[PDB]
Amino acid sequence: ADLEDNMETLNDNLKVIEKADNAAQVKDALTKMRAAALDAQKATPPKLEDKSPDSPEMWHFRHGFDILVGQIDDALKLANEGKVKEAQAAAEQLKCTCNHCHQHYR
Amino acid sequence: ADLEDNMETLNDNLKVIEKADNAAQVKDALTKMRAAALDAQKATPPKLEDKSPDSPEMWHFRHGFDILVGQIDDALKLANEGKVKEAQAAAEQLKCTCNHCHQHYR
Ligand code: HEC
Ligand code: HEC
Ligand SMILES: [Zn+2]
Ligand SMILES: [Zn+2]
Ligand SMILES: [Zn+2]
Ligand SMILES: [Zn+2]
Ligand SMILES: [Zn+2]
Repeated sequence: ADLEDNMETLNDNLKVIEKADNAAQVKDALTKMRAAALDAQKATPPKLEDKSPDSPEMWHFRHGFDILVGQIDDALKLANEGKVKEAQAAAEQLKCTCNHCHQHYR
Repeated sequence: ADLEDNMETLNDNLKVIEKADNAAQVKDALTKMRAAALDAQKATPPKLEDKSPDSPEMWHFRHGFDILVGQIDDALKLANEGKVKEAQAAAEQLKCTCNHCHQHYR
């Protein structure tokens, strides 16, 4: 999967969570988001001209996905506890993480 | 001013912008936010145990304020053009920057 595919996986599954009815649907979507975040963490932002892995902005790019994965894991803990409404609310807190990286690299 | 004061300056002036009527009110509030962001950039997050300036998470902390200042400057460009509704909307885009740093360090 490429960056576009991983982002649409994140995008579609965030919606699945919002519309979900049980913990299993939420857990399934969060698990898919988690893998897509770690896969996208291997890419580079197309508009960053310096793609060097050790550059500060590439550190920051990968770091943003570690933060996102941490928040996904927080939501998964709630989903695995059966707390559906709570997990859905935690998934909503992802969105500023998405929007922050987008503003900063797009 | 300390970190609490700078954050409440950011907090109060974001509200002033939302309720403003002309470019001058928006510009005045954004200018105050800008100075408070650069002042807060000198502090450290109270819950970060490693306060070393050269550590990655202290780099990230200061970097978040540079991003915020950049967005404030984008909003100021619109305010200085007289585009009040546009400037107010740009100020709204700050909020995920605020919430991102809060989630990550509080
Ligand atoms: C959090 C849950 C999300 C969600 C829902 C999305 N992202 Fe990202 N994203 C990043 C970059 C560099 C791009 C540009 C990619 C490119 O130019 O091809 C994107 C793009 C998107 C899209 C748009 C896809 C398109 O049709 O153009 C969407 C829908 C999307 N993302 C969803 C980088 C990042 C991150 C780096 C740290 C993080 C985190 C996210 N995105 C988070 C999310
Ligand atoms: C963007 C416009 C904002 C706004 C409106 C606020 N912040 Fe921050 N903030 C940061 C840290 C580390 C703290 C904890 C401070 C502490 O423990 O004393 C805060 C706290 C706040 C508050 C709460 C004040 C209180 O009564 O406890 C408020 C209202 C607030 N902030 C507003 C760190 C950062 C950032 C670092 C990169 C950025 C950016 C912001 N905050 C952005 C904003
Ligand atoms: Zn797409
Ligand atoms: Zn960066
Ligand atoms: Zn960051
Ligand atoms: Zn306060
Ligand atoms: Zn960090």
